Amino acid sequence: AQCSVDIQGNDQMQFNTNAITVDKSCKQFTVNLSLPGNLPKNVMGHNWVLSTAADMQGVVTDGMASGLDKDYLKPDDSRVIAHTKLIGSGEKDSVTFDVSKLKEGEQYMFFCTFPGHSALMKGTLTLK
Amino acid sequence: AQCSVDIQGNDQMQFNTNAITVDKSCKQFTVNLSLPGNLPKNVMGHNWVLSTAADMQGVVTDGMASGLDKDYLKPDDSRVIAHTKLIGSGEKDSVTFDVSKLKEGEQYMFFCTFPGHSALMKGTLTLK
Ligand SMILES: [Cu+2]
Ligand SMILES: [Cu+2]
Repeated sequence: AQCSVDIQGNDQMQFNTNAITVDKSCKQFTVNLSLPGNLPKNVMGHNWVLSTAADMQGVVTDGMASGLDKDYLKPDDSRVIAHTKLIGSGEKDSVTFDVSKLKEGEQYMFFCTFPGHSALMKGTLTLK
Repeated sequence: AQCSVDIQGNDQMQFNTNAITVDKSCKQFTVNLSLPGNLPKNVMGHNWVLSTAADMQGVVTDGMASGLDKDYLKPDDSRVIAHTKLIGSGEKDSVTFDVSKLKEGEQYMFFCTFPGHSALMKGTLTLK
């Protein structure tokens, strides 16, 4: 779309895209996450989290450690540019962030921090 | 080991072996599963399930559909040759099955049926 993208996370532990291109003229950008599956949040919760590629590993590792009540994200984690909540089946959530937090030339990764899901639920985002 | 194998499943959704060999001379075979990790059963529970390569997908789909209370395995599923319980961090379980249930020149697969894990947590078993 233009300054929005719709993404789904499913019961097979995958996202329906692995690359998001943010257009340089967007003042803000929205990610709409919907979970069309059947499994509950405590076993297959998904969220969409954005960080630079170099920070992804620490966000996932510290996320895993904060637990389900913290939506597997370290509270006030400085490395996280934007994130949705951790949702379960049949739920939807959206996040809008300011594009000026991104800079051209940096590799960004989006991913799910529910334990083990980043193996498959990850993609690139780049401001072009 | 003689007619037995000790196998580990970890918080990164990996088993420590991806190929089990069963000797035809064995009357029985035992699989001893341990989880040395730290994540609980509802978020990273692992089990070890055996079926033919042909029935694995049906066992996985129906398993997913049975729910956490049924250890993500259909009750009395004819296709499951042997399986452990679904266990979490710090636990261990063993299954011993008769080698007469395996036929020479049939491909078998072992896998974890916890939602999302079988595409990564799987390996081959063969009768030699
Ligand atoms: Cu997820
Ligand atoms: Cu598992």
